Amino acid sequence: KYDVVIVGSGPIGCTYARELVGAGYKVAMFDIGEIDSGLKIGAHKKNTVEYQKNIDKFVNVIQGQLMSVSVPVNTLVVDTLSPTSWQASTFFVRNGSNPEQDPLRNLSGQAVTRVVGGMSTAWTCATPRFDREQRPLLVKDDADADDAEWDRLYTKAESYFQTGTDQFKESIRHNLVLNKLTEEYKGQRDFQQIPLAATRRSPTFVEWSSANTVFDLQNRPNTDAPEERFNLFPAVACERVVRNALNSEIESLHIHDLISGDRFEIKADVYVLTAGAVHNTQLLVNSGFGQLGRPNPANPPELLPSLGSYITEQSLVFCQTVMSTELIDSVKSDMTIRGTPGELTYSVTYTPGASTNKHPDWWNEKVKNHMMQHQEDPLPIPFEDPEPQVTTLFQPSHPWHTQIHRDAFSYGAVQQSIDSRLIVDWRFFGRTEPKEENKLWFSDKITDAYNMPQPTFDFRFPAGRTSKEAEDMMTDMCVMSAKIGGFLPGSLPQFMEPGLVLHLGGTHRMGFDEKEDNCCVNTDSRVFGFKNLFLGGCGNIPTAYGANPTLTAMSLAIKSCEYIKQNFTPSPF
Amino acid sequence: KYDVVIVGSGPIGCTYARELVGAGYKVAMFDIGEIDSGLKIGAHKKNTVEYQKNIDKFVNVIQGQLMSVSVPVNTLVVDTLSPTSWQASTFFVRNGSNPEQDPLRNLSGQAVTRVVGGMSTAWTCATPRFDREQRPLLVKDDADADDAEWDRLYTKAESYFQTGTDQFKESIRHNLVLNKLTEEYKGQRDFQQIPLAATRRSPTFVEWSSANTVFDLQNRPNTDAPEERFNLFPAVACERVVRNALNSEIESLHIHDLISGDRFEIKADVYVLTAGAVHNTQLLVNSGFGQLGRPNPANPPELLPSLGSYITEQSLVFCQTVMSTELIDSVKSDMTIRGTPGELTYSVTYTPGASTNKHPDWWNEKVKNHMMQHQEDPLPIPFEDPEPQVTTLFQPSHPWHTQIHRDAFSYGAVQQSIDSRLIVDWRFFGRTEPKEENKLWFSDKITDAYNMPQPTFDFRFPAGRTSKEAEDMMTDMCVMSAKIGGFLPGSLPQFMEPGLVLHLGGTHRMGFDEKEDNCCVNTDSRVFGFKNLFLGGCGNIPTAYGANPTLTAMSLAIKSCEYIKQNFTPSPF
Amino acid sequence: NVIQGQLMSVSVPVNTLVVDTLSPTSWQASTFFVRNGSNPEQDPLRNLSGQA
Amino acid sequence: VDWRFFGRTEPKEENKLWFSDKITDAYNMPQPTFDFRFPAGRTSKEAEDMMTDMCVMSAKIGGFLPGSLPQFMEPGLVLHLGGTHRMGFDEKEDNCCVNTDSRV
Ligand SMILES: Cc1cc2nc3c(=O)[nH]c(=O)nc-3n(C[C@H](O)[C@H](O)[C@H](O)COP(=O)(O)OP(=O)(O)OC[C@H]3O[C@@H](n4cnc5c(N)ncnc54)[C@H](O)[C@@H]3O)c2cc1C
Ligand SMILES: Cc1cc2nc3c(=O)[nH]c(=O)nc-3n(C[C@H](O)[C@H](O)[C@H](O)COP(=O)(O)OP(=O)(O)OC[C@H]3O[C@@H](n4cnc5c(N)ncnc54)[C@H](O)[C@@H]3O)c2cc1C
Ligand SMILES: OC[C@H]1O[C@@H](O)[C@H](O)[C@@H](F)[C@@H]1O
Ligand SMILES: OC[C@H]1O[C@@H](O)[C@H](O)[C@@H](F)[C@@H]1O
Ligand SMILES: OC[C@H]1O[C@@H](O)[C@H](O)[C@@H](F)[C@@H]1O
Repeated sequence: KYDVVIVGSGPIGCTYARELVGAGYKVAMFDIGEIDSGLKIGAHKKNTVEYQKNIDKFVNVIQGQLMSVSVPVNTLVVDTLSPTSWQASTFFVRNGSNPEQDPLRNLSGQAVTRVVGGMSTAWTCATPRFDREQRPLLVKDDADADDAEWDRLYTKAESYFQTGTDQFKESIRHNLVLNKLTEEYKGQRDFQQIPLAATRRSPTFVEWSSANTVFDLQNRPNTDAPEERFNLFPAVACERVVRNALNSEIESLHIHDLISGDRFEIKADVYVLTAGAVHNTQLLVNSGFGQLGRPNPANPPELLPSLGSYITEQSLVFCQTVMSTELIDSVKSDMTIRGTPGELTYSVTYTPGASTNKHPDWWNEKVKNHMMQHQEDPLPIPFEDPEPQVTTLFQPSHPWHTQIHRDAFSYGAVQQSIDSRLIVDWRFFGRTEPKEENKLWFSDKITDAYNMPQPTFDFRFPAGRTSKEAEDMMTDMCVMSAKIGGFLPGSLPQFMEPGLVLHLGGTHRMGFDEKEDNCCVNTDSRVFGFKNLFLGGCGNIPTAYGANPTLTAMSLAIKSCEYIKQNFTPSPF
Repeated sequence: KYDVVIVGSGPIGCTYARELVGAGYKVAMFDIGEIDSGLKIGAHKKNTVEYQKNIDKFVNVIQGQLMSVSVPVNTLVVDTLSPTSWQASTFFVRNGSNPEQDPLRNLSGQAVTRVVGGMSTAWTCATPRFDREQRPLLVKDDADADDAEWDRLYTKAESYFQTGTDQFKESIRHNLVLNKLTEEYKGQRDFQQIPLAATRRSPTFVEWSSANTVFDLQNRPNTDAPEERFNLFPAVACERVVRNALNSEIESLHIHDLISGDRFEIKADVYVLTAGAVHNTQLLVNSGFGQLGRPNPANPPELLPSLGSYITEQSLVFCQTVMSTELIDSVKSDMTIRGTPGELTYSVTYTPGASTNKHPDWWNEKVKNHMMQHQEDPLPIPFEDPEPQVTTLFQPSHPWHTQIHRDAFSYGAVQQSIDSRLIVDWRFFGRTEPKEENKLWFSDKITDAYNMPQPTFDFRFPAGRTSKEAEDMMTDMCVMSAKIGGFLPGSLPQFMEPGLVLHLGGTHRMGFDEKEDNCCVNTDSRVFGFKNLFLGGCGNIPTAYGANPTLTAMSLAIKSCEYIKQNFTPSPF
Repeated sequence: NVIQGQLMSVSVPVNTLVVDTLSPTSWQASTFFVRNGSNPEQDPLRNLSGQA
Repeated sequence: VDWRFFGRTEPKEENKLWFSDKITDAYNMPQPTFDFRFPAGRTSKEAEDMMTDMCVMSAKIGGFLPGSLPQFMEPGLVLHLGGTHRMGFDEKEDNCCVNTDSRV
C-alpha cells in the first residue's frame, strides 16, 4: 500500500514524482525496464565523456533502445536460396510481425523505449513552448487568462528540465547559420536558438537533461531527503488497473515482476499512468476502457469511447546541407592574410576593435588561432566548435516547427568524406489534424513480447490542410536550406517514415467535456468518471501541433499534480 | 598512496582486483570510461529482459561502444555537391583520420571500448582453452608439467567467469546442428557446445558473464567485505607510468581526471596495466618504453625493443545459412500427423518411449505442443527455442577455431524475410604467425581524442602458413556449412575486415627471456627489468592462436597475481 | 548493357514493396494492385524470375 | 576470374510453363506463367554439392572477390530452359510432344 503509484519512469512520471514526493506522499514508481544510465538513475546516456568525443556513435544508443510498435508481415521475395534450404510456401507470420497491421496504414517508424528514464535517456532535449494555435485550452473563453496559465506552467516545466536558450552562443557554426537566416528573412521570420534542456559544463561538454534532472529517482528516505518516501521498482510490467463496479475508482494495479516471474496487486490512493502514448493506451484497453480488438461501430465501448482515436503524428521532412563557400569565407572576413600556409612568413592577423570588422574579437581570436595553429587545415572553423542549434518557431504563415542543427539521431550511414564542420541538419515538423478515423487499437488475439494486446495502427495523414501543409513544409525546407548551402548527397530532401519522429499524440486526449470534446481526460488529466486515475504524457495533447511535445506534456502534469495535492491527503510518516 | 593500482576495469583488471583485494591489498582501479551497466557495475549489457526479448537490437550496443583505432585519410570523391557548397581542393586530414596510417596496411576493424567493464560489457562470452599448439609455454622442456600448470590456471579462470558447456542443452536448434555435424564427421572431428561464461536463469534468460562476475567492482570496505579495501575511479585517463632512473621500478602513475580536468600523480607499491592490447602499449610508449614515432632501425629503443612488434590478429571468415529441408523435417520425425492444420480433426501425436523414435520424449513434447498450439506456423521448432552454440575446437588437421551459433554482433542489416529459427551463423578464426614487421606504433605528432599518441598499424597477414591456412579455413567453412543448409543471401562467405574480430595479441608479449624470445614480460607478466610493473591482457600472448583469447589472458593474470602475493606485503589496515 | 537491354522478363509477380515515405499529397492506392505489366497469375515463390 | 557452375534438373511433371486465359502479354498473347521449384532429391542435393565444389575449386586459384561472393543466381537467369515441348520416341510412354525428327 502506497499513497501514489506511478507507472513509468520517463520525464512525465518523474514530474509526478518530483511534485508528489516533495509534497510528502508515499510514492511507488514501477517501470517495465531496467536501470541503464550509470549511477545517476534515469540520466541522459549522452552525458559521458566518451560519447561527447564521439557523438556520431550515439545513434547506436538510440537505435538499440527503440523497439518498433507494429511491424506488418514481410512479403519480400528471396529466390536465391540454395535448393536444399527449407522454405515455406507462403508469407507466414514470422519474426514478431503483426498480422493485424495493414502495411499501407501504419506508423512504421513508431517505436517505444523500455528503460528507466524512458526516452529521455536518449532524446534531443528540444523544449519549445506551443503558441496558441498549437495548444489545448486550459481556460475557456478568456485567451489572456489561458495564456497566463500556460505561462505559469511552462515556466515551472522549464525550471524542472533546466531549459535554456544560450548554451550554444559561443559556437561559430551556430552563429554563422543564425545570422545568415536572420538577414535573409529580414523581418519576415525570426530565428533563435532552439530551447534546450541542457546545461553547458565546458566548451566541449554539455550535461543534457533527462528524467533524472526532473527527479533523481533515488529511493527515499535518504540522507538528503530524510522525510520523503519514494521507491522505484524496475523490471516490473504493469498490466491492468482494476475498476470498481461503479466505474468511479481504481482499486488496484496488477503487476508482473519480470525477474521473479511473480504477479502481484498493488494498492494506492492515486494511480498515475505515464507509460507513454502507446503503452498508456494499451494498459487502459487491457483494463476494460475503450474497445479491445479491431474497431467495430456495432459494439461501442462502455467507457472512454474516444480512447485510441483522433491520434496524431507529425510529418517530418529532413535533409542535410554542406555550408556554402560564401558563408565559410565570411568566417574569416576580418583577417589579413600574408604568405602561404606552412611557410615562415605566414601570418593571419586581425585588428582588434576595428569596426570595419564584422565579428566580435572572441570570434576572430578563435579563427586566427585555428588558422595559425593548423596551417594544414583549409577551413577557418575551429575543430571543437559546437554544432548549430537554430529554429524559427511555428507561426501561422509557416505552420511547422523547424530545427537547423546537428542531431545525434542520424538516419543513414554517416558519411566521412565531407568535413563535419560543414554539415547542417534540417528537420521540419508538421502538425496533423486529429481525425476520428486515425486509430491505435489493440488485438484481441495477437500479443506483444510482454504478453499484452498487440498494438495496431490505422493511420493516414489527413487529406486537406494536413497534407497541403506537409508538402508546403517540404518546399519551405528546400527554399530555406538553400540560403546556407546545397544538399549533402545521401541526405537529400525527404519525408521520413511515418512515426519515426516519435511525437505521437492524442491517444488519450484531453478536453473539457468527454462527449463534446471527444476526450478521455479533463484539464487536470483525470480520467472522466474516475476519482483517482490520472494519465500523463503526449497522449493527452488533443490538438494539431508541430513543435516537440514533451514540455507541454510536463506542463499538463504539473497542473494535474496541483489537483492531486488539493484533493488527496498524504499518509502519516 | 595505495598498495596496488590497476589501470582498466575489464575482465583482466578485475582478475587482478579479485585476487589482490581478496588477499588484503589496498587497491585502486582507474578507468578512462564511466559506469554503464546499471547497478551491477561492469556487468553485461545483454542481461536485461528487454535485450533478451529483442536480441537483434544488441548489435547497436556493441557498435555504440566500439571506437575505431586508426582511420586512414578518406579519399572518396563526392562530385554531386551543389556549386555553392564549399569544398577543399585536396583530401585533407579531417573527421579524426590518422594521416600516419597506410590504408593498405591497417587493421581497419580494430576498435576499443572505453566503459567500466571494458569489452566484457558486450562480449560473446566464448571461453575455450587453448591446446598446446596455440599456447605459450609456462614450463620449459616438460610438456606434461606445462599441461598441468595450464590446467590449474584455466580451471580457476573458468570458475571466475562461470564457464560452462551445458547452458544450451535443451535447445532443439542447437542439438539439431550438433548432432548432424557429429554424424557427418563421424569420428574425424569432434563437436561440442562452445564453452560459455554464462549461467542460465530460465528457458528464456541467460545471465551472461562479464567483469562484474569476476569482481563486482563495489568500493570496499562494505558490509559484505568489511576488511577489504578497493576503490574504483571512473572517468580517469591514465597517461604515464614514471620510471626511476635505474629503470628498475615504477614510482608513480600520472592521471588526468576527466570530470574536474585536473592532473594528479598516484603512488603505489605495484602497478598493473590492464588497458587492453592497444592502450597498454600506448601507455608504455608514452612512458618511455619502446620507440615513439614511425619505426626507425637507426634509433633502436633503450627499453623493451619488441614492444609493439610481432603483433597478431586473427583472420575471420563468416557466413550465415538457412537450415536444410532435410534437417527441419527430421525435427518432427517421431510425429504422426493426421488431418490438415487448422481443422477439427488435426492431430500431431508421438508415441512416447517407442524406441523406433529418434528423439527424447522432452523434444517430442516441445514439438508436438508447438505444432498443435500454433497450427498457422509451418515449422516444427518452438518459437522461444534458444540458438545453436556449437564448436569443433582447433586441431592440427583443422587449425582454426569455429563457432556455429547466433552472435549478437551482426555485420549487415538484419534480414527479416527468412524465419529466424532457420538461421545459423558460421565464424571461423585463423591463427596468425607473429612477425617482427607487423607493428602497432604511435605517432610523435598526431594525437587521439584523449590527447595521447595516435595508434598506427603496419600490418599484413604473413605470407606462408598464415595465408594458406586462412584460405583453407574459408574452404572448410564452405564445406562444413553445406551439411546444415545453403548460404543466406546477404551473408555469403566472406573475410571480415582485418581486426574486426578484436583478438589482437602480442603487442607486449610474454616469454622466458627478453632477447631470445623477443618479448616484454616474463611468465609472471612482469616487465623485464622492473620490480613492480605488470601487464595483463591479450597483448601478453606471444603465440599464433585461433581460439578466443580472454580465458587464456585471465589464466596468465592469475599466475601474475600469485607472484605478487608472494613478493609484496599488504599494508596494515 | 546490350544483354540487359534485350532481355525482357517472362513473368513478373505483383509487387508488394511498401513505400511509406511518399509525401502526403501524392496519390496512392490502398492495395498492391496489378501494375507495371506484372502477372497476377504468378506465385512469386514458384517462379523462374530470371527467365527472359 | 569468374566461376559459373551449372547443375542439371530432373524433369518432373509438376514443373510447368502455362499460359493465362485472361492475362495477356505485350503482344496480346496469353501471358506465360511458371509453376516451378527445383526438385527435391537428387537435383537439390547436387545443386548444393555443386556450390561446395565451386568453393573448393576456386580456392586453388584465389580468394573470392568482395561483391561477387559464392551465390545461387535467380532461378532462370541462366536461360537454359528445356523440356517445354520435349522429345521422345513415344508420345505417351515418354511423356513427350515431338519425335526424334522433331515432328509433333
Ligand atoms: C531519439 C529521440 C529524440 C527525442 N527528442 C525529443 C526532443 O528533443 N524534444 C521532445 O519534446 N521530445 C523528444 N522525444 C520524445 C520524448 O523523449 C518523449 O516525448 C518523452 O520521453 C515522453 O515522456 P513519457 O514520460 O510520457 O514517456 P517515455 O519517456 O516513453 O517513458 C515511458 C516509460 O514507461 C515505461 N513503461 C511502458 N510500459 C510500461 C508498463 N506496462 N509497465 C511499466 N512501465 C512501462 C517505459 O519503460 C518508459 O520508461 C525524443 C525521443 C527520442 C527517442
Ligand atoms: C563484441 C565483442 C565480442 C567479443 N567476444 C569475445 C568472446 O566471446 N570471447 C573472448 O575471449 N573474447 C571476446 N571479445 C574480446 C574480449 O572482450 C577482450 O579480449 C577482453 O575484454 C579484454 O579484456 P581486458 O581487460 O584486457 O581489456 P578491455 O576489456 O578492453 O578493458 C580495458 C579497459 O581499460 C580501459 N582503458 C583503456 N585505456 C585506458 C587508460 N589510458 N586509462 C585508464 N583506463 C583505460 C578501458 O576503458 C577498458 O574498460 C569480444 C569483444 C567484443 C567487443
Ligand atoms: O528524429 C529525431 C527527432 O526526434 C524527435 O523526437 C525530436 O523531438 C527531434 F528534436 C529530433 O530531431
Ligand atoms: O565479431 C564477433 C566475434 O567477436 C570475437 O571477439 C569473439 O571472440 C567471437 F566470439 C565473436 O563471434
Ligand atoms: O549468365 C551467363 C551465362 O548464360 C548462359 O546462358 C550461358 O550458357 C553461359 F555460358 C553464361 O555464362
